[PDB]
Amino acid sequence: SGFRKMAFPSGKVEGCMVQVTCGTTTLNGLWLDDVVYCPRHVICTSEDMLNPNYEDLLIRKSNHNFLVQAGNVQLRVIGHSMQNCVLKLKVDTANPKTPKYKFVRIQPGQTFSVLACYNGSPSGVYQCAMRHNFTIKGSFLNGSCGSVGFNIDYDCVSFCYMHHMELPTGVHAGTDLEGNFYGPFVDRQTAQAAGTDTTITVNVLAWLYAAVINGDRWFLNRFTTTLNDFNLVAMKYNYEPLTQDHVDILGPLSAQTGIAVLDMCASLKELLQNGMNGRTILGSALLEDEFTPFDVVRQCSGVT
Amino acid sequence: SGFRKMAFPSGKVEGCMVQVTCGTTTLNGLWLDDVVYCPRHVICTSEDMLNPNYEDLLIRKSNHNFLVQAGNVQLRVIGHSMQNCVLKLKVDTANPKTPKYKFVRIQPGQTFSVLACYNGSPSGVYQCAMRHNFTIKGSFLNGSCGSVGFNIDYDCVSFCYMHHMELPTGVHAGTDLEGNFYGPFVDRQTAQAAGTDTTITVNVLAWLYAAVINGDRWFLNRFTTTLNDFNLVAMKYNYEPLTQDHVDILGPLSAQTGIAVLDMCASLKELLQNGMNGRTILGSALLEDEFTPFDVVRQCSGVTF
Ligand SMILES: *[C@@](O)(C(=O)NCc1nccs1)C1(NC(=O)[C@@H](COC)NC(=O)[C@H](NC(=O)C2CCC(F)(F)CC2)C2CCCCC2)CCC1
Ligand SMILES: *[C@@](O)(C(=O)NCc1nccs1)C1(NC(=O)[C@@H](COC)NC(=O)[C@H](NC(=O)C2CCC(F)(F)CC2)C2CCCCC2)CCC1
Repeated sequence: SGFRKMAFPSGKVEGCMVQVTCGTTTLNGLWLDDVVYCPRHVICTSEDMLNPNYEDLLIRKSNHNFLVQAGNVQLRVIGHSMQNCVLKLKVDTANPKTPKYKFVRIQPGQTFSVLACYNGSPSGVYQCAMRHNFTIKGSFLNGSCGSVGFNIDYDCVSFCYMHHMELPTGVHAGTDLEGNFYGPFVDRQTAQAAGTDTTITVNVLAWLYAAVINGDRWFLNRFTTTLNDFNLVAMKYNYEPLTQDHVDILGPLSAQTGIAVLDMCASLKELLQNGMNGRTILGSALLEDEFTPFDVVRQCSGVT
Repeated sequence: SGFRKMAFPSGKVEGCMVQVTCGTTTLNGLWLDDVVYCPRHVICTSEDMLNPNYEDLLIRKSNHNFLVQAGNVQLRVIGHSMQNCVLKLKVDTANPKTPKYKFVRIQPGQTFSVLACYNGSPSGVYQCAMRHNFTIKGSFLNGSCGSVGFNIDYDCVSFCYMHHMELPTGVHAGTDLEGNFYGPFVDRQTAQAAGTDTTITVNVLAWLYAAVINGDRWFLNRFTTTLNDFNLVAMKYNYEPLTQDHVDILGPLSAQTGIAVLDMCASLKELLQNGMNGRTILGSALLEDEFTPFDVVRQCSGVTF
């Protein structure tokens, strides 16, 4: 038993991290088969990033201008192309450590592991959720752009995030691996700020099921509610509206515990209205919203 | 910026995890060069574990009784011996991806990354602190025994924990890699329970420094205190007594922020006596005590491996 925020083992992604350097700009890249994927702003000086025209800046670059290092070993770039906000550097050597992989665009509320990297080398690994304002609450310093977020399922690594930047509130923004930015953000030093954010209701409910499975059950009230009545309360606390699709993805947890989703909703409604009364749930004094239903299922069942 | 509970990259340890199966008992082992290290109770049936005679149970076993699998490749056992609660299985093939490593015994308050594993396959990675009652608060299911905890210290993987068991309050117990159990615990189904625990004061202070480094300032005050006056308050809240050694290891964080340790102690005193003002610190509504001072330094400076 026990419930912890748990990252995927990072070794499969570690084997793909490289350093990419253009003049005075160094960042991280992702080496899969014979392509290195990295943020396109590697071709910018810091002054270029104030107002870049990427098409023009990339005309000005040759393959030689890209120094790609896998460890201390140089990989020769033999082509370069841009896809939205990502650069794809073709190299002369296919990564022998390439895992089976997919590129996926994730949805608000979904979680993933971040392997935070500097100069192509890993610092550490942690879980993040895509927030509804399309930011994540990570831990990133200068030089971390190009670090990736991912999920692993049995053999397959699904890459879903590539880090780009930090907004002035200290939260983090980036793209999928096709180079499209989550949210209304751009890869330029120009004013942009995170929108308002909601609490991820379906995740809070998943975490309450995690608590029940691990024997933390004081908040269960054995009452029930309707979806409509729950959402009227939840809206007052800036919670995301709960839909029947959310009810369905909680299905495996409702199945395992025998507690109806709407019963858990009644317990959550009372926690919102009354607070926790100096008690904790799974060691927390706030209602945690960065565990998905699948995170709970798979941690509680020991997958892979 | 940002501050997260951050595990070490796990790939160096992943390449060392194997499955060890003896009859009806399967768990995880650690394959370094030509030796696999695993909990000795792999040689026990669940019935044996009620009252095991480990020296007798070991001598009854042959090399053939151990099936060791590294992914899909079987590793033939060519010798076996026992050190405390750890079994060492000599194998015919050396692990070609053995990291530079050390077996270290950690002290209460120190943290490590746990690579949770089942059937020799890693499931996830997360940080744990060794509590003062010598348990850890992890996430472990049946089959997780033999999962290891570790730190990376420059160029060296320092293995410090091998998981054994869960106590009835849901906390977790295990050994170092020499097979000695942290705490007064034994590898047998006999009655044992976690003792009283304290909050790890030096880690709370480190985390408050992490918060200042990341731009929090609301809990800072103009006051300072002494070690003895702080400990009078800490005692009332079941905090570990702050020692001068603790003050010393907080030196680098005090240096970076310019805030003296006993100034930060006066902030912590006010937080304990008056609460957290309905506010969160680094996303927590409680005072977090599972970040060491070096955990703060390594995360805030971007140390890589
Ligand atoms: C890289 O982008 C990087 O490390 N990004 C991720 C970071 N996470 C936390 C801090 S940085 C590189 N950039 C930098 O290290 C950094 C300093 O470069 C000398 N520059 C930036 O991060 C820029 N960011 C911004 O200007 C912010 C300002 C506030 C905002 F809201 F407007 C958003 C942008 C660049 C980020 C990428 C787009 C252009 C500006 C490491 C070399 C690149
Ligand atoms: C292995 O020990 C293991 O997985 N241990 C770690 C666990 N963490 C959370 C749950 S288990 C193996 N054992 C089991 O999976 C498990 C079921 O085996 C059929 N057996 C045990 O965990 C035993 N534990 C106990 O009897 C408890 C009871 C309460 C306590 F406080 F007394 C402590 C021991 C064994 C643990 C190791 C020592 C002997 C008993 C996977 C096959 C081995």
